[PDB]
Amino acid sequence: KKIFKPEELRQALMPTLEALYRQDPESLPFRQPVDPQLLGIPDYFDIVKNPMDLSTIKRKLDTGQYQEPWQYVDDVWLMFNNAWLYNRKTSRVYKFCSKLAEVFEQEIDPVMQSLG
Ligand SMILES: C[C@H]1Nc2c(cccc2C(=O)NCCCN2CCCc3ccccc32)NC1=O
Repeated sequence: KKIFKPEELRQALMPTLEALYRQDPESLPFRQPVDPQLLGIPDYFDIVKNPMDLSTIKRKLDTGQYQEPWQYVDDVWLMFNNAWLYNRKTSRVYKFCSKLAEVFEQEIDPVMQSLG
């Protein structure tokens, strides 16, 4: 099995995360962990059992928490699935998530080809 070094993963994958941060306004709800009380959505953790956001993913890349590229992809997709689950289809967060998912799919594919 291929062993991926933490810096190899950071070099390959961090640009794909940056591409999501670069989306404005669409990344704005995703740049920090959800704070349900501050945001006035106290039911959030009743619906979303495994929160995830861009800042948490960035920290995981920085601190070598991913052994394999697919673990990174899984966390980005967790973030998207949380948003599509929690938010109504008409909402900004839902539509913004849909755009980030388009951007991410485009960015991640050539990078995954390069890592194999
Ligand atoms: C990921 C999580 N985000 C929110 C949600 C609902 C309300 C506010 C937020 C939220 O992130 N608020 C902080 C950003 C404030 N703000 C910044 C400008 C764009 C924008 C768009 C939609 C909702 C909020 C918003 N739903 C969620 O699933």
